[PDB]
Amino acid sequence: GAPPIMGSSVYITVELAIAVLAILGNVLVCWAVWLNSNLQNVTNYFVVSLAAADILVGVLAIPFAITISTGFCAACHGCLFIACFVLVLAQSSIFSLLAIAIDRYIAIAIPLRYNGLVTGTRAAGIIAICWVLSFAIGLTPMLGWNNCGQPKEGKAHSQGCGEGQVACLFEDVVPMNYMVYFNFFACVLVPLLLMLGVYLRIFAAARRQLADLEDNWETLNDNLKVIEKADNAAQVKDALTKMRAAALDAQKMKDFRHGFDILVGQIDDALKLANEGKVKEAQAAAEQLKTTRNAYIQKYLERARSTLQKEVHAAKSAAIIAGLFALCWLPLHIINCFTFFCPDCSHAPLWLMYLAIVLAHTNSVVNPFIYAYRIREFRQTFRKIIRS
Ligand SMILES: CC(C)CCC[C@@H](C)[C@H]1CC[C@H]2[C@H]3CC=C4C[C@@H](O)CC[C@]4(C)[C@@H]3CC[C@]12C
Ligand SMILES: CC(C)CCC[C@@H](C)[C@H]1CC[C@H]2[C@H]3CC=C4C[C@@H](O)CC[C@]4(C)[C@@H]3CC[C@]12C
Ligand SMILES: CC(C)CCC[C@@H](C)[C@H]1CC[C@H]2[C@H]3CC=C4C[C@@H](O)CC[C@]4(C)[C@@H]3CC[C@]12C
Ligand SMILES: CCCCCCCC/C=C\CCCCCCCC(=O)OC[C@H](O)CO
Ligand SMILES: Nc1nc(NCCc2ccc(O)cc2)nc2nc(-c3ccco3)nn12
Ligand SMILES: CCCCCCCC/C=C\CCCCCCCC(=O)O
Repeated sequence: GAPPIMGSSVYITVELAIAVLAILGNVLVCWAVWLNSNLQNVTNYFVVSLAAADILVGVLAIPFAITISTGFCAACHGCLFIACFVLVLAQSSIFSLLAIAIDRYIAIAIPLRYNGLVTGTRAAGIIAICWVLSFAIGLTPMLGWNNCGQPKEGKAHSQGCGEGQVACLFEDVVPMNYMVYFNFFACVLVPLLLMLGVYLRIFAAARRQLADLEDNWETLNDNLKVIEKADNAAQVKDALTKMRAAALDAQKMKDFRHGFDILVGQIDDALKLANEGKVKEAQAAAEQLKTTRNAYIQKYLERARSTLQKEVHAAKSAAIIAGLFALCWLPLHIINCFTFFCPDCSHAPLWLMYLAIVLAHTNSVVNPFIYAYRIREFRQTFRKIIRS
């Protein structure tokens, strides 16, 4: 058996390295948003929220994990706080990730009402409640759901703890049914599945909105090819009725209104020419639609096409952040599941326990890199602060 202090030394060095990167990179996220006003949205108030959580992982959670791994003698309720504080920070990140997903869904499904419905004053309100809730979930073991009442007193005496003290070790004070049923299943896993669903609806609503754009546009010009080589007033009449409905449907800030104001006007009067039975001037009236089409309506579907793609790009960046949360945190939850559901199994070896803790702590480093690679406003603000 190698002295504990050398394996301890690798663990502690890596933990400290992670803390440094967690705080540095996430202090940059908070500085970017404070300085650049283009980055001050409700969306970014939640990203500043989870950057705060990531900062306090480095400043508090990682120092707590280093000390909890020594088994130091302590009063059991003080042990519980050292052991559970990181669950607060994890819960807070789950709420922040959930909020940005709902925000991005509101943005895409009802852009009309978005600015009305979502506002930075209520956002700050939601954020406070989410932190209060996060303390409640994460420190529930302190309200009595703990093993403090049945200490492992042989281990306390070996360490020579004083009276009332335990050897402070995570799996000794925190019950595993808390961790698996309450923490993992109810508070982590259910919210993640909800996120999954929100992101599915977002990409679905963006895909069918693009389809509706391209449908209205191919509806516009096939009708025109129909008027083109028609027979009589009655089918030009139909080919322009299908156009105008498609115009008003596609309509749902001043040069855009003109382009449709002309288009429907041009359709409208070709309609009355058709009704009065004049066929080929009703034709002739319907092909400088072709002109308004090239000068106006196709810049509309193009920049409309351009904006939905940005929103999908923004929603995929957010999805990556949530996926990496799940990746980095599930292994540890899965191990707890084995510990709890299979008492016939050998406990996961100590080196794997600490690999899993280290990997969950690593999640606090990755988000700043995801912003810098994926959102240009963040990337250029990072560059501007660094050079200066
Ligand atoms: C705002 C920030 C800077 C303050 C951080 C406060 C932390 C460091 C404080 C708050 C509560 C503290 C202790 C709570 C009670 C106990 C039990 C005792 O037997 C050992 C010390 C121990 C385990 C704690 C040590 C650290 C402690 C956790
Ligand atoms: C990418 C993420 C989500 C998947 C992670 C899968 C990891 C966490 C899985 C893969 C294999 C798993 C277990 C395989 C079997 C053993 C031996 C058993 O006595 C304790 C649990 C233990 C030690 C494993 C626990 C964790 C485990 C390592
Ligand atoms: C990954 C996301 C989508 C869902 C999480 C699935 C988890 C809850 C699933 C995946 C693998 C599962 C089990 C794998 C095999 C074993 C050994 C058995 O003796 C007790 C159940 C136990 C320990 C697992 C229980 C939980 C289990 C870990
Ligand atoms: C805002 C920035 C401020 C930064 C804040 C720094 C965070 C504190 C660091 C580590 C806390 C862990 C300290 C707990 C260690 C206690 C050890 C102990 O209690 O020794 C007792 C002995 O074993 C017999 O009682
Ligand atoms: N099971 C567990 N253990 C620890 N530390 C104890 C690692 C260990 C496990 C057994 C042992 O004999 C000595 C040390 N931290 C832990 N953190 C979590 C956790 C936090 C959030 C989700 O799971 N689980 N967890
Ligand atoms: C930005 C400020 C961050 C503050 C970090 C403080 C650094 C503390 C580093 C590790 C603390 C480990 C304490 C060891 C536990 C006591 C040992 C024992 O009781 O046996």
